[PDB]
Amino acid sequence: PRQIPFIIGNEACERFSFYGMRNILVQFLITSLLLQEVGAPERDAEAKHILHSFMIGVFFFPLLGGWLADRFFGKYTTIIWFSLIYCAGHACLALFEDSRSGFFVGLGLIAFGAGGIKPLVASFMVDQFDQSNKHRAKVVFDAFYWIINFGSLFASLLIPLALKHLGPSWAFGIPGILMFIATAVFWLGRKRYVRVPLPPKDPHGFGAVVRSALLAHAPGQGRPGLALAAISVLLALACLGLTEQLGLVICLCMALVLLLAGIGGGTWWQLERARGTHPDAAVDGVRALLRVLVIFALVTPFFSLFDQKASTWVLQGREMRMPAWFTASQMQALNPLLVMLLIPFNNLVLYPLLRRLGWEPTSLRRMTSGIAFSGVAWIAVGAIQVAMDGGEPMHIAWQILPYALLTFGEVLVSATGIEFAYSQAPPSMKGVVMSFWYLTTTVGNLWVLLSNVAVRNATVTSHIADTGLSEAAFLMFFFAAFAFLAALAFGLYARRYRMVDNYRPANLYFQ
Ligand SMILES: CCCCCCC/C=C/CCCCCC(=O)OC[C@@H](O)CO
Ligand SMILES: CCCCCCC/C=C/CCCCCC(=O)OC[C@@H](O)CO
Ligand SMILES: CCCCCCC/C=C/CCCCCC(=O)OC[C@@H](O)CO
Ligand SMILES: CCCCCCC/C=C/CCCCCC(=O)OC[C@@H](O)CO
Ligand SMILES: CCCCCCC/C=C/CCCCCC(=O)OC[C@@H](O)CO
Ligand SMILES: CCCCCCC/C=C/CCCCCC(=O)OC[C@@H](O)CO
Ligand SMILES: CCCCCCC/C=C\CCCCCC(=O)OC[C@@H](O)CO
Ligand SMILES: CCCCCCC/C=C\CCCCCC(=O)OC[C@@H](O)CO
Ligand SMILES: CCCCCCC/C=C\CCCCCC(=O)OC[C@@H](O)CO
Ligand SMILES: CCCCCCC/C=C\CCCCCC(=O)OC[C@@H](O)CO
Ligand SMILES: CCCCCCC/C=C\CCCCCC(=O)OC[C@@H](O)CO
Ligand SMILES: CCCCCCC/C=C\CCCCCC(=O)OC[C@@H](O)CO
Ligand SMILES: CCCCCCC/C=C\CCCCCC(=O)OC[C@@H](O)CO
Ligand SMILES: CCCCCCC/C=C\CCCCCC(=O)OC[C@@H](O)CO
Ligand SMILES: CCCCCCC/C=C\CCCCCC(=O)OC[C@@H](O)CO
Repeated sequence: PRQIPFIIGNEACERFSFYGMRNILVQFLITSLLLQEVGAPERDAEAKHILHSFMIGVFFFPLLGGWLADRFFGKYTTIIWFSLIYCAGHACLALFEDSRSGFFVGLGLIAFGAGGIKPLVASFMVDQFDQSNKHRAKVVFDAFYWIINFGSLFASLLIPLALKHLGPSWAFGIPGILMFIATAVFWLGRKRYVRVPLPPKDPHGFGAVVRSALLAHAPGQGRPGLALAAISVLLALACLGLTEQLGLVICLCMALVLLLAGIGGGTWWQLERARGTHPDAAVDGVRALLRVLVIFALVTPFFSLFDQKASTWVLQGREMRMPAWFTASQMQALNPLLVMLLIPFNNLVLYPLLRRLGWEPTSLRRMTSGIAFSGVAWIAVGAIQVAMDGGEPMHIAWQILPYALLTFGEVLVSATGIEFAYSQAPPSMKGVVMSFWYLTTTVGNLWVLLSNVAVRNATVTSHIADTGLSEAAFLMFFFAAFAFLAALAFGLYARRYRMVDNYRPANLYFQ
């Protein structure tokens, strides 16, 4: 279709721009006048707080983007308006580089813009193909895989060099211009796009079945699931009262986790009461979605460990030996390079080997192994830190070891997770699966924010100061242990999981 190049152009510029600004954020922040803390470990925590709060927004706002597009404006209009807000955020990073208030408004606008378009770009692309040629979108999804990885790789190698040698106006200015170009290119194909109707309200969709499950009465029982859901709404509201000691972003996230557990768990309790009102394939479909929500919840520590390569690992990298021309942030280029090497290594070498050897590399085995390997990566990061803390000069090339381990974990759990959930949930409920997957990253980033608060406590600080390890080394070993515990909890849940496939072919678009 003649409109597809405008979509490819917009996707390439926006992805390069996103990774470009995100992957220099902590290195820019740590030497800036934008941090209010004065002590070195307090400033590390503050820079992590900003990055991980930004990641929270990026992966939470798809909820708003999808809702506005599906219920009111369609995908084209929603993409355009979120992309312009996105541009305004990039312009704020320019207009307010030396202003804490303006630069944070800029990050807020970028998070909102990037988050809002995220569940829309891929869906709008598929809409461009006629209903009998939907399978041909696979070729474009394959191009998105290469575009995301090459864009992330180049952004990680180039933008930190612009920061180091040219300064912040150039380093944030380049992604800003690319986002303007991404928005302009999307707009240039406007007269050629297919603009499909708003999705019809499904009387047997996820929301309707949850509504019927919670509200339906049963003789001589009552409604304890609705009660649990009501109590979770009250506990979520109580969180807004902890803004003083935890900050608004943590409070809003803890409230989100409470609402997911209470309403989800409450729906699980009374889901059988929907069986009459709904066609069974709808009720079973919601049961399958709730089992997926548990699998996704258990994967959140992987994202706690994964998203810290742009914060905690950069901060470590800065203290390591390197040539004058190199900068710590450039190490982030190893992740997309390793994804591009390891996706075909696992697909063409490792999985076929394992299959021939008798150990079937099932989707749940890959996921358990994936969380465990992210834990192993953090044992390596911590061991590197312990060598650094003991006065040993460590070359930054030592970070290749945890990058390899972590990216191996990513290919095993992150690339598998979404494909696994799609295979188990009804294909008509794919949007719900995706919303829960985005929230998996939001929740993993919350665990990082919570760890920052926990270490700032004078009692925890004294326990750390007595442990012998630095705050960074303690936190690294803590995250490794957290991933190992998560791998164990995931594996025990996976053991009792019954695979019930939908038998509908689907996907290299996981990042
Ligand atoms: C349900 C969760 C929604 C969260 C929305 C988050 C919106 C994104 C914001 C990115 C900018 C982060 C600025 C935070 C910040 O610097 O806080 C001040 C902090 O340094 C004090 O410790
Ligand atoms: C390591 C952190 C794990 C907790 C993450 C919290 C995110 C929220 C998750 C929703 C709660 C689980 C849903 C409960 C539910 O429906 O269970 C059904 C389950 O028993 C099916 O086997
Ligand atoms: C510096 C290049 C980074 C990107 C690496 C991409 C690796 C993907 C290769 C495609 C699948 C293997 C096809 C068979 C083949 O010719 O393998 C040789 C070589 O590509 C193996 O890395
Ligand atoms: C199946 C994959 C297994 C991978 C095993 C490796 C996992 C990590 C182990 C910790 C070693 C981290 C490297 C740090 C190190 O060697 O520092 C000591 C020394 O070199 C300091 O001069
Ligand atoms: C996708 C490409 C990523 C490129 C960066 C990651 C590879 C590691 C680089 C370490 C910093 C540059 C040092 C170059 C150099 O002289 O290397 C020799 C060094 O390995 C000896 O220890
Ligand atoms: C040419 C093939 C390279 C394959 C690399 C990917 C597999 C992972 C390897 C682990 C590398 C460990 C780090 C080695 C390192 O930095 O040594 C320390 C040395 O640079 C000190 O000068
Ligand atoms: C590089 C040279 C080309 C310059 C292109 C200039 C236009 C740039 C960006 C798009 C502006 C969008 C303005 C808002 C708009 O059209 O909204 C329509 C919306 O309300 C309904 O779909
Ligand atoms: C000291 C500077 C603080 C900077 C704070 C940054 C805030 C920036 C952007 C957020 C824009 C408001 C979006 C809120 C909104 O309408 O969300 C509705 C949504 O929660 C419904 O799901
Ligand atoms: C593993 C290969 C990945 C692709 C590499 C793409 C290269 C793009 C950007 C980074 C270039 C950095 C080169 C800087 C450099 O070597 O400077 C040395 C300096 O002393 C001048 O001689
Ligand atoms: C897509 C962006 C294109 C425009 C920007 C291209 C420039 C990229 C990176 C900066 C290169 C370093 C410039 C030379 C320089 O000052 O070297 C540092 C040092 O040798 C002197 O202080
Ligand atoms: C589209 C990709 C290629 C990008 C090429 C470079 C043009 C992009 C952005 C322009 C940024 C200009 C920043 C001007 C500025 O404030 O300079 C002040 C000072 O830093 C001068 O060195
Ligand atoms: C619907 C989303 C709206 C956007 C929300 C954006 C929130 C942005 C910034 C909040 C900054 C909180 C500052 C307070 C804080 O965290 O203080 C540190 C605390 O540990 C007390 O020492
Ligand atoms: C279409 C995109 C714009 C085309 C421009 C691509 C620019 C590619 C690479 C940037 C040059 C990196 C070289 C950095 C370098 O060696 O700096 C000097 C050195 O002494 C300090 O790093
Ligand atoms: C510091 C906490 C350590 C906790 C132990 C971590 C062990 C590492 C990875 C988890 C492996 C999977 C757990 C066992 C499991 O579920 O096995 C089921 C399997 O036998 C079915 O074939
Ligand atoms: C600390 C070293 C970590 C190394 C990687 C972790 C160990 C490797 C594989 C464990 C996979 C357990 C998966 C459990 C699972 O899905 O069981 C379901 C199965 O029993 C259904 O028949």
